[PDB]
Amino acid sequence: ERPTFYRQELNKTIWEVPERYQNLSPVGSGAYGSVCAAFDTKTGLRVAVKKLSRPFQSIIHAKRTYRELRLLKHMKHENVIGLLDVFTPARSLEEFNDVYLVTHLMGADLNNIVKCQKLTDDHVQFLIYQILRGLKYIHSADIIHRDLKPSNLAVNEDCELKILDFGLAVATRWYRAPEIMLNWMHYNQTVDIWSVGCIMAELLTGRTLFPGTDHIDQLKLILRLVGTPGAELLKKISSESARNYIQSLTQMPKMNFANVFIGANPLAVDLLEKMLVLDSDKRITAAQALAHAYFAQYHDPDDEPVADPYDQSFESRDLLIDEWKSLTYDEVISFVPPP
Ligand SMILES: Cc1ccc(-n2nc(C(C)(C)C)cc2NC(=O)Nc2cccc(Nc3ccnc4ccc(N)cc34)c2)cc1
Ligand SMILES: CCCCCCCCO[C@@H]1O[C@H](CO)[C@@H](O)[C@H](O)[C@H]1O
Ligand SMILES: CCCCCCCCO[C@@H]1O[C@H](CO)[C@@H](O)[C@H](O)[C@H]1O
Repeated sequence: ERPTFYRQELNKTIWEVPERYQNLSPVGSGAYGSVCAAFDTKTGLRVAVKKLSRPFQSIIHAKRTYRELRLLKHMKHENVIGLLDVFTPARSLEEFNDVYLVTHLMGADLNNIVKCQKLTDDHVQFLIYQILRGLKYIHSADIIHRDLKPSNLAVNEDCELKILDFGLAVATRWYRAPEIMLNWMHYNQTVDIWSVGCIMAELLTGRTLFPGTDHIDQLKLILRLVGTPGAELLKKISSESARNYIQSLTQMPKMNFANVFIGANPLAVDLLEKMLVLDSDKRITAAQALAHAYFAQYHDPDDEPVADPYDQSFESRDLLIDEWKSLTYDEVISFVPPP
């Protein structure tokens, strides 16, 4: 059963992997892990192999390692990264200290595409349809991505898109919902839709919607488009500290998106309006967006599946590193590759 491994140092790092993975070359690195591209001799596909750094060196790292394995083991959707393989050199729980994660290699990402060419509307539809299809699925398992941005969207020569998390340690803040920027301590799925909002806009116009140089600037850039909060929303913020200091900022009206996104498809503009509402309660959800008329060429409610129940209870446990490691060991041990 157990495969035979080989060994090589790549950059500063030891990479011990089953023979089937060949032609290893580094594609990026940092505090959360390193990745190599590689050829999977078993399938004939290019794959990405992620070695987690110091997976069990702290509690937080331990919980992070478990979190990522569990999440990735559960994801089974065309528009979301999937696990091809997870493996460890270790022969048992006691030797156990290294975790490798394997997925399809992604060609490249959506950020490249944006710069190197401008985009047709049919293309924009295709790209955004796929992101929301993926997000419907992720949101159905009560997972929030939280860091949707063009560099976490991998797209192939065929325009097939997968959502992932390229991060291994073009500001994230450019796509971040106004409430995250405010350290609102209980934010929800709609943060994701804000981000899709920022991406679509960018895909249509060619440039960053809100290219803020810091958190304060970011809110200024936003409020110039969506306008200062109104009373029905100020009523939702019962902090007197807040309300009175926002009202002391010179008012800013809501722009009409129709006068902003010039020469774009009316339907794109309407959808955007539904996504970039300041009040997260009023934003369109992923499920609802897939049905909007902008995606009539693509929509099919019989092919927009939801995720199987996903047990998240571990998130609210406070455990020992060896326990998180043991649990991660079980999940390695029980992995069944997809056909
Ligand atoms: C602590 C933690 C928890 C979860 C994650 N997530 N979350 C997700 C969602 C399902 C929510 C999109 C995905 C991840 N992790 C994830 O994508 N990990 C991962 C695993 C293996 C390889 C890669 N990176 C690459 C994948 C594909 N092609 C690449 C090409 C070049 C390159 N440098 C990296 C990759 C990312 C990441 C970290
Ligand atoms: C170009 C390099 C050729 C490498 C081919 C890798 C084939 C690995 O061989 C495989 O793995 C296991 C041991 O690793 C064996 O038990 C199996 O026979 C086989 O499934
Ligand atoms: C700088 C002015 C503040 C603009 C921030 C917009 C407020 C975000 O919107 C808020 O998101 C909260 C988080 O879940 C929800 O509890 C509220 O229902 C929603 O109104």
